[PDB]
Amino acid sequence: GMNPAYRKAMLESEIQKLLMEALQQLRDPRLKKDFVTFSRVELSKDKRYADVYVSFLGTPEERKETVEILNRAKGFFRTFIAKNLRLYVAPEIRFYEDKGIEASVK
Repeated sequence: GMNPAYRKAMLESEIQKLLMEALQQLRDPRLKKDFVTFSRVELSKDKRYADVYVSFLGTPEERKETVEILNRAKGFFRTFIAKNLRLYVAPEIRFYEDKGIEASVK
């Protein structure tokens, strides 16, 4: 096309589908998967962290609840990526309720 690549967004798009297949196989206590997606994914400088933007299709009050269910499910997600991604350990999959907002990291 007309724009840069740098092996960033392509890799994040590879991780994007992985997390969705994992979600379809998560089963969960009560996550209405029909009312969510994982759209934006952005990995860190040294790819040691992986920021996953979760867009719930409920109210914002409900949307918050889903993030703790996701953060419980972290190990199930991250182990699946360690099947596919040839590296020793995998990034910290930090789930967020779709918050691209420049100020913080923590």
